[PDB]
Amino acid sequence: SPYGPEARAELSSRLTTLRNTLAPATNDPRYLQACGGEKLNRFRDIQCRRQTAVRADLNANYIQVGNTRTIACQYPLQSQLESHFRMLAENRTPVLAVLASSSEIANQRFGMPDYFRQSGTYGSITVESKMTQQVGLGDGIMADMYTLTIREAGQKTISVPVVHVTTWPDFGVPESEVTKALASLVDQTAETKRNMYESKGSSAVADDSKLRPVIHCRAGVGRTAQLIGAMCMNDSRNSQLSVEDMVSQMRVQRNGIMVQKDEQLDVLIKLAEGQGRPLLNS
Ligand code: VO4
Repeated sequence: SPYGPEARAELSSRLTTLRNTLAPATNDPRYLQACGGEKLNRFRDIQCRRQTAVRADLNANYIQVGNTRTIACQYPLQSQLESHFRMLAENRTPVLAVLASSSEIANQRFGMPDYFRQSGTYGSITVESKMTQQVGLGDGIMADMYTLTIREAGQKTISVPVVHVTTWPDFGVPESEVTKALASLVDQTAETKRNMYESKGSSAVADDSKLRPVIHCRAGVGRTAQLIGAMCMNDSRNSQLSVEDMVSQMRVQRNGIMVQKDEQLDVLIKLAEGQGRPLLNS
C-alpha cells in the first residue's frame, strides 16, 4: 500500500507536473543564460537554476535536500575546465563523485574531457592526478579513486578526493545495492576530508556554501540525482523527509529533469521502502 502501485503512480503524477512546469523557456529568468554565445549547457534542455548557481559560467547548482548539502553539476565542457577546477578548490571539495563511465569519457563524440585521471594545465591552474585505492561496490562495479591536487599561483593549493564509478550496474536490486554502497563510500570519503580541514581550523567549516560533495555524471540529472537522494537518506538529520520532498527539492534547485528516468526514481523508492521512509507528503 504505502509503496504499492497507487502510491507510486501518485508520486509520479506529482513529480511529472513539477517537471513539465520547470521546463525552461527561451531566456527563462529562472535559469542561468549563456554569455554572448559561449556554450554553457552541455545539453540544450538541461539548464542550471540561476538562484542556486555556483558560478556564472558553469552548469552547476547548490542543492540542499533536507539537511544534506551538495553541489550537482554537468560534466564540465572543455572550455569550462579552469572555472570548474576553481570551483572545486574554492569549495574545499571533500569529495568529487564522477558517475560517468570510462567508456563514455573515452567516446570523443561526447566531448567529456578526462580531467581527473590525467595531469594538465588549464589557464592559470595546474592539476596533478594520483590514483589511490580501488573499492568494489558490488556486482562487479568498481570505484577508482584519485587525489586531484589543484595549484594556482597566489591561491591555496587544494587536494580533492575523487570517486569514479567506472561502469554502471543493471536495473534492479543490483543497482539499489550498488547505490547504497556508493553513497556510503562518498559520505565516508567526504567525512575523512572534512575532518582534516576541521583539525586544521579551516574557516571553510563555518561556511555552508563550502565543503560540499560535488557530484556529476554526463548531464548531472540522472545517476547524479539518484546518488544525491541515496546520500540524503544516509543523513541522520533527514528523518521523515519524503521521496516527494527530496525530488521536488532537487528539481527546484537545479532543474525539472533531476531524476531523469523511471528506473532512477524506482531506486529511490526502493531505498525509501527499506527505511520505512514515506514516498508522499500527507
Ligand atoms: O549522464 V546522467 O544526467 O544520464 O545519469
